[PDB]
Amino acid sequence: RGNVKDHMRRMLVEQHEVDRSVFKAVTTDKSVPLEHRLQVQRLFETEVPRDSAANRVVNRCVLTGRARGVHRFARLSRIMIRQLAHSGFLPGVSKAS
RNA sequence: AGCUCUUGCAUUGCUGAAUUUUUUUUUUUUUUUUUUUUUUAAAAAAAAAAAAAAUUUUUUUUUUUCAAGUCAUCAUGGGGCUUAUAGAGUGGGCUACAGGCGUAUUACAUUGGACACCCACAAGUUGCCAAAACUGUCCGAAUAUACGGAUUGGAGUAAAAAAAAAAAAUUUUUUAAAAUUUUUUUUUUUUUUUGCUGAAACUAGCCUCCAUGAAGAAGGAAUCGCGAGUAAUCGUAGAUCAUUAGCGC
RNA sequence: GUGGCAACACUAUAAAUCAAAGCAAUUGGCAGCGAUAGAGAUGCGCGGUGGAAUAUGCUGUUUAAAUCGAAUUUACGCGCAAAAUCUUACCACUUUUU
Repeated sequence: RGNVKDHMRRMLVEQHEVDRSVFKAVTTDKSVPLEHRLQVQRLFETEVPRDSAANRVVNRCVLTGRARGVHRFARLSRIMIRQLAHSGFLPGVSKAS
């Protein structure tokens, strides 16, 4: 399915690098500025791409277009993990016990 | 070229079910004797005897049938679509709520609740951490109990540690007593504390603390599951995950 | 036609159709036919459900959409090992390219 559209979202997290967003987040998590955090947070999460915060990423699979049931254990999805596992074309993951 | 459009009765793949049990009876090594093939030699073959035994924390693994399920896993046959069955953007909805059903959890207490304890011993030191309980103490009036913890409002708050100087022998009762030899000033100072995480938590997260405290006093007909470290009970840690699993796995 | 008191007892062919009707040993499905083995297979126990509330899934109702499949056993803590936007395919609106 649409694995690449998420890669575009990941690229927007990094083209408009998260550092710029998080540094503005630093000044809104500081209570030292008495106010203007409302002004800083008023824009700067709206001029900043709303599709670049780190929650819109949904961590899809890479083999296929799986969007549900993924694994970071070996960057694959369950049915493929089983297919590669029985094939053994994977780093030594055997049937258990 | 693209479909998340159809067709699982066109399909590959993968799985469901119970067919719940069978997966040890079989070889190999050695000995003795002997014979089959090749211009100084190995295997081979045959009669008998003895031993080695059969993978993993103990389940996986081997299994027959349902046009069983899935075209939204991808794939792909056929058909359909291409100003829309194609892509974006913003916000919903995928979680709504007479009824009814399935699966779980929590109780309806005293074999218990609470609170403390030592903060009891684990799976789990490989390139330290619990709970039930044991010991102590409070509670047993149909109280709906100090059981239970559903719904609903409301609010997001305390400190503890100790250092240096000046002074020093002060605070509190009755009509006779009491606490300090540290009282009152300045400078200090840590460690926690901040509601959390996210851009945004009303619906619709979660946390903490108040308050309101529901049913429920063990459940018919009916029925399911399981005979040893098993049921039940008790935590624990892993996944996906910004956080959300309390009950799911 | 013969016998009888008869029920009828004989003797006795065909017309007409069909392409098999049959037979014996089996090999399988039945048992409302027995002997031997095995399963909490029961009657033997424990704990559940169904009673209450919450969670959670499904139908049904409505809504603009409540996206779509799973459908008796083996569907209903199922695809979802997680939906606040995104995931998301559904709707309202505004655009885009063939």
